[PDB]
Amino acid sequence: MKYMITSKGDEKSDLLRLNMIAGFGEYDMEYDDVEPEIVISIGGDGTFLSAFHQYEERLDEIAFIGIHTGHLGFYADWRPAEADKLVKLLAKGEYQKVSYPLLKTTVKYGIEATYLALNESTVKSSGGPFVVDVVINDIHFERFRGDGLCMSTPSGTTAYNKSLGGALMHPSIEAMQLTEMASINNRVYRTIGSPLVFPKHHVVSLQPVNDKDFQISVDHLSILHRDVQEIRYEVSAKKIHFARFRSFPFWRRVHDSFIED
Amino acid sequence: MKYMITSKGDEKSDLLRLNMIAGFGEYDMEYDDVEPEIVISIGGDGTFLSAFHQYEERLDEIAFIGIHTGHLGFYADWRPAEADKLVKLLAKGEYQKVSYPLLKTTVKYGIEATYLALNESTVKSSGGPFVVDVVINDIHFERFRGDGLCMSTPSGTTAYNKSLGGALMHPSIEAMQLTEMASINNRVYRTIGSPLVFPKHHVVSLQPVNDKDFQISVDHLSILHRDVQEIRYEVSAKKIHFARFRSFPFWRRVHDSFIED
Amino acid sequence: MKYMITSKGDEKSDLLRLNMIAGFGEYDMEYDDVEPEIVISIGGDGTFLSAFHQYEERLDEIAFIGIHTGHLGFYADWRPAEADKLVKLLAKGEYQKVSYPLLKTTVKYGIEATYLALNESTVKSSGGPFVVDVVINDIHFERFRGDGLCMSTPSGTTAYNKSLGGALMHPSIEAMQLTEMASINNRVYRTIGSPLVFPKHHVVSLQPVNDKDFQISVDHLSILHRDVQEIRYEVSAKKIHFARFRSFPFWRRVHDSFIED
Amino acid sequence: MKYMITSKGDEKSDLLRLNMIAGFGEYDMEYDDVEPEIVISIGGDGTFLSAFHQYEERLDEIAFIGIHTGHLGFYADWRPAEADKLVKLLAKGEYQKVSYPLLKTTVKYGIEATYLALNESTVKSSGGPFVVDVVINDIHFERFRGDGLCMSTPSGTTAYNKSLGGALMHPSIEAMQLTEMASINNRVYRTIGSPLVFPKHHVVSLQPVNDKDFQISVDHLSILHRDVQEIRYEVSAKKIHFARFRSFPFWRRVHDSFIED
Ligand SMILES: Nc1ncnc2c1ncn2[C@@H]1O[C@H](COCC#Cc2nc3c(N)ncnc3n2[C@@H]2O[C@H](CNS34(O)(O)CN3C4)[C@@H](O)[C@H]2O)[C@@H](O)[C@H]1O
Ligand SMILES: Nc1ncnc2c1ncn2[C@@H]1O[C@H](COCC#Cc2nc3c(N)ncnc3n2[C@@H]2O[C@H](CNS34(O)(O)CN3C4)[C@@H](O)[C@H]2O)[C@@H](O)[C@H]1O
Ligand SMILES: Nc1ncnc2c1ncn2[C@@H]1O[C@H](COCC#Cc2nc3c(N)ncnc3n2[C@@H]2O[C@H](CNS34(O)(O)CN3C4)[C@@H](O)[C@H]2O)[C@@H](O)[C@H]1O
Ligand SMILES: Nc1ncnc2c1ncn2[C@@H]1O[C@H](COCC#Cc2nc3c(N)ncnc3n2[C@@H]2O[C@H](CNS34(O)(O)CN3C4)[C@@H](O)[C@H]2O)[C@@H](O)[C@H]1O
Repeated sequence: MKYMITSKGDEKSDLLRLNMIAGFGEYDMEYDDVEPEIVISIGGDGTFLSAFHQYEERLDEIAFIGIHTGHLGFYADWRPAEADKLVKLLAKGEYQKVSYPLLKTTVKYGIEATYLALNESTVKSSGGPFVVDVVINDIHFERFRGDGLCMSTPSGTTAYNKSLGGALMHPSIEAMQLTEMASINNRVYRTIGSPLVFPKHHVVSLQPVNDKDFQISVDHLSILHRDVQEIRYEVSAKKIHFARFRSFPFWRRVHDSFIED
Repeated sequence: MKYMITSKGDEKSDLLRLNMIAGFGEYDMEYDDVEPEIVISIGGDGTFLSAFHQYEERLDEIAFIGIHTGHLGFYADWRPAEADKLVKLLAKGEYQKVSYPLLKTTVKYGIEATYLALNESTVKSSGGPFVVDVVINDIHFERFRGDGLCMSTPSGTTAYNKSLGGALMHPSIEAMQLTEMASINNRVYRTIGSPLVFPKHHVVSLQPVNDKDFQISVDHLSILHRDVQEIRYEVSAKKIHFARFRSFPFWRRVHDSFIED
Repeated sequence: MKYMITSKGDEKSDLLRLNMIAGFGEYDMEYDDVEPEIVISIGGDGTFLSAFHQYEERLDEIAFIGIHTGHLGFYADWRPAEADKLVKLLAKGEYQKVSYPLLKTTVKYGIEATYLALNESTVKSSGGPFVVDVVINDIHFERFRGDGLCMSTPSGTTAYNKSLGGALMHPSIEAMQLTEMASINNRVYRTIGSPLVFPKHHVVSLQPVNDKDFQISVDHLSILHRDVQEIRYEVSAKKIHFARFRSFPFWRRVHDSFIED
Repeated sequence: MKYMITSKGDEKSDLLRLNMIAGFGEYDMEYDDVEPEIVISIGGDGTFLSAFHQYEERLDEIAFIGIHTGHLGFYADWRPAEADKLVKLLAKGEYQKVSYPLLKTTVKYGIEATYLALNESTVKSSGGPFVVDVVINDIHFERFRGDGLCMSTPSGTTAYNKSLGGALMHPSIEAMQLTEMASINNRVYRTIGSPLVFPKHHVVSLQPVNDKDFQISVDHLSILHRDVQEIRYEVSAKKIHFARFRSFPFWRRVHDSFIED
């Protein structure tokens, strides 16, 4: 079965990668980083995010696995010590796959670009004050004034979304969540304040009021977009697929990362 | 078609009720408060909540409609001025129904009681410190120390849940949301802090650590339960059905209640 | 020098107390629990709070010391292992005293009671909805609707106040801080949301709107007051005095209790 | 008496300025924008902030007055309609002055710059992750990871500080308040979370961990500083002085701006 392995690139991760490749050499496994069916990420969540984006055009054909040699490792299911066990289990395969929802971002300009996010997409201004009209299914909902906004996938809810006061949501829920960054609320300016959770097929559109340049982030990447007419958020029809070899429930994953381990 | 009408019981609501009954008298409509098919609530959200609980054994057979003569009226779809229009539309009927999810609470004792909630169920102690173990699908998630906990339905997310920092969630999502009330967090005591959103079939169990007496609220009602072994939360298989005669989207409803109207 | 020792009353705390008394027996120290000059509390912060309230009529004549045999021990400056060192240092004395500000609560009835708080005073309703008008120096500031309110001293800011989202304030600042418990905010009801910090000589008055019965807590104690006309908060002219034998800065105390130790 | 007038520069503000100058022409008043004793700002709070910074070297010799022709106008004490009344009152003078505290920011480099703030000073990274060690009076308090930090004066507490969850503090308190922007908190990273309120003479030092370039804002102005060794916050010994002609208490000012007016 075709596979590839990304590494965070420190000594520990590179050696683990070389050892797994050698172990894979003893099975019917072909290393192919053009059309892998299995993508193994060795590092932290940042390494995993880069792996996802390296293959976002073949998400339907790929199952991902994370090994944590980083610090927190939320998308990670394996410690390095279980690597040979994972080689052996991946060989002979017949594992189960689980799918998490993704967020689609569309950026339209004056005179379209689309992005897929595993954690979140955020919008801030390019220096000046950030002011957008928030339009939900063509209904004008609020005029947001503040630092910015964050639209999170379910598995992203434990990331930036959490730091912004968002809810943690189980990834079996096909939804996206919008959180505020430092909104202004006085006699003159009013936002909802609360995080908002949207189902599939709801469309959230941000429309500039004055300045039309924004800093748009998708996961680890942040780009200055100029002459923006609209930013559009919706739950993607695409999903990321994980190879799972044992039970590691999301809420236990949350417990292990935030409560104690 | 069998119907009944509850009133908040002030002069304005009673007269509106008498006028609608008289208007219904001109159609094939039978006033029946034992087995109504249509339940009209005239008042505020508290009146609507009481109407729901008055008929929680026949939720499958009933479509609800709220008229607001109260203050905020979140479950309300009609102003009093549209009552005769509603009489006429309900007559000839063939409206569409929409369903919102409900929360099931199970309270087990030493030596079972179940409740259905349209807004939320909360737990506090009976005086002493509130300490429970939070168990999610049999996995020990956290030991909660604080004032109490709140488990909200989707349509309840705009109520107590919102004041506790919870997310607002569209009611097409079959989920429940757990929020903390004033948790303690120091070197010794740790909670997740964040609201948690659970899908159908997930079970959240609260288990006492020391004191076993709790004040349990379901919507407007609050009961002291003694000798509690477990409180169990799950998304109910039952749903509340609304009669809808025009589009009034949830997010517009949220806008009208919190942003401006 | 006259002294007394309170104990949490578990085996560890009682024995430590008996050993310190025996050690004090070797100096010019007289055990007197009617008019002590030194009050030693052996336990946790709850034990310390009870010690403070046991002698709140002689705060001017007393210096307090806390020894932690409890769990967190925020008012504690000594581990049990340093008890004999403390006996010896207290003997020969000439320590320095530090003073923390206190909160005065006045409860007036239809047809006056005053309380002193080291941590905080809170107000909730006696069952029904909690609604009070908040009056600051005779200026009507807001109508608060919600679960309740909390007025904290500086040293209390790390306690209930912290769980309610309040700021942590250094106790050299003569101030009190008001935090909200789960306020309602919609089109119809509005509160400031933010914690408020008041200086000396500012008076914050809570005035009932409908129900006049409230559950008023002062530190560990909670009393049902009936027929309340007004609850009045002000920074007390009285201060609690600590005996300090070494530097243990407040911000280090905060670090040790919340960050790591 | 020497005076000058700044304008927001829209038609309404320029004409009001020309009319006040003409009215001042009828008294013993000399227009002098080099060494004014009175500085009148006509606009919003942004105009007032620019006026303050235009004369921050002569704060001891100047009393400020704000007239609001902008939107919210928190530092404003006059509506345009009261301008001639203000001309007349300023003439004959003998008003009272009130002083608000200020924040001093010191930025030290490898191989010193100081700033004065009326609202706040904030720090963010120059692109990469923001990580600083927070040192309070030479005691290492926490390692902050997140979007940034905000240090607010008392009168600044109603501004950015409020949006970040900070407490509102009366400006008679000589203090500064530190709030977090989106801190990370998991098993590995821990911050205090809560706003911190510091008295005079306490020094809060931010020390870089990896990246040494930061975006530092003081009130309306934001500068990229490179090769930073330390950012130092302390309550300034300098104060801003306001000319007050009538009672407009801070808490009423807060009420008028956030509750209703
Ligand atoms: N202010 C902020 N607060 C909180 N998160 C923020 C903030 N700004 C940006 N992010 C996040 O960064 C991500 C990019 O980096 C890779 C990742 C991830 C990551 N995913 C998750 C996840 N699903 N659940 C739990 N933890 C996660 N992580 C953990 O997030 C930490 C982030 N490293 S970080 O340096 O803290 C400021 N960070 C650059 C690590 O622990 C990592 O394990 C973006 O997708 C934002 O979600
Ligand atoms: N601290 C709290 N903060 C916020 N809500 C709280 C708190 N405590 C209890 N509740 C709530 O009360 C309900 C019982 O009363 C009837 C209802 C309702 C109600 N449903 C909703 C809803 N789905 N969406 C928006 N607003 C709603 N309302 C509005 O809630 C106000 C409540 N009246 S109230 O007096 O405020 C303290 N209240 C007794 C009214 O405006 C009403 O229209 C419980 O089911 C709790 O959800
Ligand atoms: N929801 C709440 N969240 C947070 N605190 C709450 C809440 N409700 C009430 N309180 C508090 O309880 C106090 C009475 O008890 C004694 C004390 C104290 C105490 N003082 C402090 C302090 N200055 N700084 C840091 N920690 C403190 N402590 C620590 O507070 C814990 C409290 N034990 S507790 O059981 O948690 C719900 N608690 C009864 C212990 O760790 C103790 O060391 C009241 O004066 C409220 O301030
Ligand atoms: N995310 C944020 N949330 C909240 N405030 C933020 C945020 N970012 C920056 N600031 C603030 O901006 C200031 C610079 O501008 C001038 C000012 C002021 C200003 N002072 C105050 C004050 N003492 N009390 C109450 N309101 C104030 N104002 C009101 O602040 C609004 C700000 N205009 S704004 O565009 O909102 C994002 N703003 C550029 C206006 O209403 C104004 O009247 C900085 O000193 C930050 O304090």
